[PDB]
Amino acid sequence: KVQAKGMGFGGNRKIGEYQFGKDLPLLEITRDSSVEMCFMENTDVKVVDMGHKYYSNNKPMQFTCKETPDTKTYYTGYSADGYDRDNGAASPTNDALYAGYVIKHMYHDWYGVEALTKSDGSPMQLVMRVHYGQGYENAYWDGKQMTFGDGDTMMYPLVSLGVGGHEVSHGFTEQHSGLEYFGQSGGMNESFSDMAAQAAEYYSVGKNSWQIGPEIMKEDSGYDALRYMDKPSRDGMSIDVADDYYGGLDVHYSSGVYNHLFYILANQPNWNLRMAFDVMVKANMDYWTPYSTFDEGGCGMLSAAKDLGYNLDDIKKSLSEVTINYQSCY
Ligand SMILES: CC(C)C[C@@H](C(=O)NO)C(=O)Nc1ccc(Cn2cc(CNS(=O)(=O)CC(C)C)nn2)cc1
Ligand SMILES: [Zn+2]
Repeated sequence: KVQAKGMGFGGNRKIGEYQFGKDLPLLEITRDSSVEMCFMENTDVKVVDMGHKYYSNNKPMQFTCKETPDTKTYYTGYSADGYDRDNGAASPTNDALYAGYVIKHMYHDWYGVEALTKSDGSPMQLVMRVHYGQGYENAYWDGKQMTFGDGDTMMYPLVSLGVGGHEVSHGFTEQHSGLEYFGQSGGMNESFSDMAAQAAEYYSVGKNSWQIGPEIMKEDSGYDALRYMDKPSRDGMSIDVADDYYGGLDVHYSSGVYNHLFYILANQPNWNLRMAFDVMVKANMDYWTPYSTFDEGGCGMLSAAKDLGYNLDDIKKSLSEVTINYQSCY
């Protein structure tokens, strides 16, 4: 009913905990005074507390919010203390509301586009389903929303800026190139989402890890990260070059090709992450097709780089390093 601000915590025991309202911005929430209730929703982002179930009516997480001794600001959580603790994270629900804000703003500030749009053309609200399932060690895009488990023994809750950027960006891809979720195109689809994870981190804080999931891997698990973009094969399953691709290799392992490509391109002399992501975003919007092969995708990057005025010999060197062929790209 009215806009309001939320104060509370985020993070986890591995990367550290922080405060919305001190370290990061206050959260944008809503309040209905007729019932003294606040809702983890704003125009752009809604957080659903799945309550460890697999299905929900998708109503926003709602909590009592009342004035206390000293828009209005309220502490988040069902106990009005800023917390929503689960599996070593301070508040996955606060982190998701903030994650959606950052990803929306990255696409707007860097590209002037909506992260998600409806079929009718209008902006589409980012729906973040948190606390999904029991011990669910994954997160995914389902065609209309983003779903995050709370993890288990190997992972903390899967709500971080990078994971949020990854999942939202599956929707961005679906609504642009439409890269299909199998074969080579599916590896490119997964890769673009890993690229967007890096972009979200760089946009927010000016540094990115070149890894996927280090902030959510439990230290006792023995894995520093889920994926490594500098050398995908460090995870024991992903591939570093297109010559190692085979039919049936899962999209989360064939993503190594474009992940490695993105790392290589962003680290060329005179390049950086932003320029590399500008090429990928433009290719996703204007050139890549739903059944793209890795080679056809490299031709789409060359056309995007030409549009942007970037150096095509730097693109070609990067494609060559991941064994993508471009001899037919004319
Ligand atoms: C940061 C991440 C959470 C992002 C997330 C993603 O990309 N979202 O869009 C991702 O990387 N997921 C993912 C990675 C690998 C596989 C391949 N694989 C593993 C297994 C065995 N485990 S399992 O219990 O069967 C399935 C699990 C996953 C429940 N089988 N196939 C499947 C999913
Ligand atoms: Zn994914």
